[PDB]
Amino acid sequence: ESVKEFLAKAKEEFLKKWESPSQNTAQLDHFDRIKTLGTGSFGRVMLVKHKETGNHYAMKILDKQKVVKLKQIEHTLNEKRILQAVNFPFLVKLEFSFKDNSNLYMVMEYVPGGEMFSHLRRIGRFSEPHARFYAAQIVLTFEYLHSLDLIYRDLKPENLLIDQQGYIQVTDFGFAKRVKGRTWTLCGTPEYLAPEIILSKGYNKAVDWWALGVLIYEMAAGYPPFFADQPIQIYEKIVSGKVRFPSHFSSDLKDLLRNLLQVDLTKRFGNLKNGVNDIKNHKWFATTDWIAIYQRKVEAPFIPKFKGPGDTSNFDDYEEEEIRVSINEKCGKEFTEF
Ligand SMILES: N=C(N)c1ccc(O)cc1
Repeated sequence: ESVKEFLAKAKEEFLKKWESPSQNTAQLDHFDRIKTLGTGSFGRVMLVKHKETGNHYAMKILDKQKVVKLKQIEHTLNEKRILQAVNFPFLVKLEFSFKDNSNLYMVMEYVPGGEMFSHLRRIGRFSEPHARFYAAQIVLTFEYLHSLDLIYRDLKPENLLIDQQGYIQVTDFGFAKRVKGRTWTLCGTPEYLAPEIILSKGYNKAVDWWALGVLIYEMAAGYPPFFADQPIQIYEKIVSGKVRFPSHFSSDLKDLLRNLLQVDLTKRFGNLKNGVNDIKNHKWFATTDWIAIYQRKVEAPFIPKFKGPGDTSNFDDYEEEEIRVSINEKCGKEFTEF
């Protein structure tokens, strides 16, 4: 009943914001640009500083014309509408959003510890306790998102930032969607795609549980379970129903992963009648205090090294390009609801 009532309140609060989204809550010249933190085919993320408060933020800037060209309109509207409505300890907070003649802007909390990906690659692999600490946070986050009828669809180490307490903050809702039943879009990252996405089926939240299996494997091994030089070769491995485990994996870890990396979605943990409880009650999680994780009372495996809220040492270096705003409005109609 405790979990039922928690998730019922969570859904009520989400739906109120979902139905009446916030809009136009800052503007670009309220911020100073500090550094580019990441780049993609239609946008970038920039460390900015608010000129009046001095607070640092990560500002995601999407070029409207590129969003249209790369057929990402609905996805960008999903991302903003979802992010402004969610509230969970392991989800990055959206603080402002706005648009101008050229771009869409989402201003989010800045997490100076950087991406899990960097730390994983620096250390090689995480011990099982360390992987389990992060995995537990993802399990709770997916329990929350799925109870709101949301599918995340982009779980991977680059989208999980490590905060000042060593806890995860999930970023990048670009593929997240509110789904009743099935959805069909081909999206994600090749190594993390569930078989039913590769096979062009209508799929559901089970794809997030598959991706959790991939993430746990990668955290504990140092490399993902399905790897190859070309995506088609990765996809052949994903659909095959075969996975090999390093000998150092515990038996409990192997068993959990066989049930998350189950090619038959109707047999996959997280998608059975007992839902998330098949995962939470698995022996690999026997040492996990779920409430203590949620309350952020567990001491983390490591605290990232950084000097202060504006330090960018844990992020890498990108060419610094202009944020140009056209004199003329672009794509106004397509982005009316943003
Ligand atoms: N670097 C960050 N703190 C960050 C990155 C991406 C994002 O979508 C949100 C926040």
